Amino acid sequence: LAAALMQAL
Ligand SMILES: [Ag+]
Ligand SMILES: [Ag+]
Repeated sequence: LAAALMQAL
C-alpha cells in the first residue's frame, strides 16, 4: 500500500 501511494514522489 505504501508504494501505491508513494508513487507520487
Ligand atoms: Ag509489492
Ligand atoms: Ag524508482
